[PDB]
Amino acid sequence: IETRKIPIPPHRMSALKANPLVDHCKLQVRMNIKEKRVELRSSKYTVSNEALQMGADFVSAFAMGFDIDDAIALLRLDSLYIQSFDIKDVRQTLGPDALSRAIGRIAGKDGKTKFAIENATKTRIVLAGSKVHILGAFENIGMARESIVSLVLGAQPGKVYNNLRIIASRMKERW
RNA sequence: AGAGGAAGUAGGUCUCCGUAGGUGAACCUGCGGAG
Repeated sequence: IETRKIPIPPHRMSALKANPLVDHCKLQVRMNIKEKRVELRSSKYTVSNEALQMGADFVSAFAMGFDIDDAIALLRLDSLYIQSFDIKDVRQTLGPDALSRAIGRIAGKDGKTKFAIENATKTRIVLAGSKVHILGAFENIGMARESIVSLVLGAQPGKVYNNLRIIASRMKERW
């Protein structure tokens, strides 16, 4: 018997108030957004540490901000990973004009560039200021990470998109 | 002004918060902020 309790920030309170994991993978659940905690208890129906860690990874993904569609995709696919990249990681300058300028470069107007990168390398990323969150198979996450760090190092977005497209094709290929 | 003669050139997304207005619980818009 094992338990795991995860915190949520108060961003996602309503969507966590929206409703099932006990039916998904037989792991009993308690929640309280006043203490900001989610408790996952292992009853007798529970079998695997893999399933318990999977429920933990799912609830942490929904806390860190993905929607329920890609969240249950993370629940069902065992070959799907998440990664958290802070924007203060490896950095070209000591100037604190980083934040607005670089995340404007990454997003683009009406999310066009984030959307094009997502549809290109098949990942799903979310963006909240400092922290960016990438979701996908780990090699595609590597592709999106290299694209984003090139964007924050300051290459032109058209050039980055072109190079990303040809690398996306050559990795999609088998032989 | 005249018919001939001769010549040459051809780049802030998402969430949340505080606002002000809108049709009010909610919801939308705009702005200011934190992730």
